[PDB]
Amino acid sequence: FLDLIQEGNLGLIRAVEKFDYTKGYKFSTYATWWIRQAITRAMADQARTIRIPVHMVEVINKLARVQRQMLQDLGREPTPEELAKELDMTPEKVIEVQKYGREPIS
DNA sequence: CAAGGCACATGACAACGGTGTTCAGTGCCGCGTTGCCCGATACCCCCTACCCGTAGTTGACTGGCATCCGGGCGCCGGGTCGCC
Repeated sequence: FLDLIQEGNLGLIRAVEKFDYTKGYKFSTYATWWIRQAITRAMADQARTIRIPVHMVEVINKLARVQRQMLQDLGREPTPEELAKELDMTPEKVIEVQKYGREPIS
């Protein structure tokens, strides 16, 4: 949590370096975008021991959330081809990404 | 009866007979050391579907997350507070 706070501070100094009053709004609408950017980058870059690249990271999170949506809607484990279709990828890429998203066990 | 004269054979005389030798040359016909001619395989070339790093996303959206117990003992040791 506290490292996330520091990374948000980093995004804040970045955003205020790139803010001007020309925008006809408050700070809270401009800075928050860059804070979100910095936190997302940190969570994608230094979260996993076996580091994944950013593109694969968003692949993992998209797969996880859409799979959770499938479970919520259908209430059953969807067929691999079904998940492949909602993702539009192939089943081979599906098993690949599923294996790439594990965590080390101590 | 003795001396001098002619036959046949005889001491050597070389040169053929015939065979097995000295060099020597060159092969004859068995064993070896390196010429082919290829054929494959390692090393250059171009680009391209994808991997990986970076840049933005304008209503606003301003303090988490705690912990929480049935040891239990026992001592050391020092710190803090009390005494005065």
